Amino acid sequence: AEMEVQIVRNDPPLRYDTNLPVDLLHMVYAGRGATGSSGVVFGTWYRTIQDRTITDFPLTTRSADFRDGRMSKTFMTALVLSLQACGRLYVGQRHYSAFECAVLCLYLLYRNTHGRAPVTFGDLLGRLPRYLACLAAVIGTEGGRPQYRYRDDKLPKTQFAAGGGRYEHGALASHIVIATLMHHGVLPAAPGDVPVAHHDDINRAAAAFLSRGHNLFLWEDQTLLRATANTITALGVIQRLLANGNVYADRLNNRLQLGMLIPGAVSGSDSGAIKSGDNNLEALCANYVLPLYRADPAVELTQLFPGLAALCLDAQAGRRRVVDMSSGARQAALVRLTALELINRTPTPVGEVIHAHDALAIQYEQGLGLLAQQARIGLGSNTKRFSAFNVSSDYDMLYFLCLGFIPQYL
Repeated sequence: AEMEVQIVRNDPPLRYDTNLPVDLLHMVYAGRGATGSSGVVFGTWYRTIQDRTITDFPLTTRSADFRDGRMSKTFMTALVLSLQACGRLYVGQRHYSAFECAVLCLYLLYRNTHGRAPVTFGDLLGRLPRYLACLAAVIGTEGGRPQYRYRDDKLPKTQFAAGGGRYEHGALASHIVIATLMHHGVLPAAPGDVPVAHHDDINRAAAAFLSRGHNLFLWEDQTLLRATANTITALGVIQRLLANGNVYADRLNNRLQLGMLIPGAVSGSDSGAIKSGDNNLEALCANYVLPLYRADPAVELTQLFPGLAALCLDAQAGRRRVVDMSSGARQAALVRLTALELINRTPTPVGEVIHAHDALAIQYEQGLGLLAQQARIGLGSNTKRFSAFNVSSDYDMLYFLCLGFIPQYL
């Protein structure tokens, strides 16, 4: 059972074994331009992370090949796995993913505000764009400062998860997404703070669309609620980044050239207008997100879109010696988890790994909030920004989001 997905309408589907970016890396490094007077590069951002990884965790040199100042395949593999791990929930017994919860919440919000009726979870995934547009309209772009952040003063400092299923009272309540879901009857009122659930529409929808016979009371599993609000926030950002994208622009303006990367393995269709709506997103949901979800219903947003994680991390600043504002220092969390991934490939206390993973999840969340707050995060208004990630076209953006990088033979 091989996986097959389609990232962009004009391109051929992509068939592979288990993890798309990892498999693609195997292909680009087994190819021509990956040796001799030619090498595989991924952009300045990735160069900075690799340099920083070598400097701060020298032992990684014993697990990867950094000769000729080239970009290491083992390094990029560990890095993509870390990006994919950003939004993963390892600790905690649960029967639903943050992604499934996010889909059910968006569905309910749409039903409660806006509104052929969806019958399966699959139906819901297909209609994600309209739910996302609804969320966007409901939130608004006025009032000034939609707050996509929690009350950090009320949340743990070095752990992501809520110890016993609950964070300090009011820790989550103020995030715009959560306040919106409560305002519109999707999420019940928060538990009180003073010494089965027929009124929980989310649990009900979960029962109906997934029928797993397990209760889903988000206020009782607040780690999952926090992850759910983050996933919703991330989907809104993806929708924004892909809005009105022209994936048919001049092919020669794409940093990504599948033809050069995998030599050989490679109109009149009223696809739509150039100033597309959420058409590309619509297609992604149907031909990328859905097939991946069915193959693995526990999958989370960052696993689907490691590129989104990278953009989010790049947006945050990190957590008489030195005031380091360098990209490398800002990504210290990413670097550490990546280095740990690398070094273990050669038995790091699971607790140390959990600590490193939690610190990254925390910075991802912080960066995601900053990105969600920005008025203009589109490719146009951030050309140099995306350039550091080897993205220059809307075509590139789509692949970047799913892969976590854009390879090019240099």
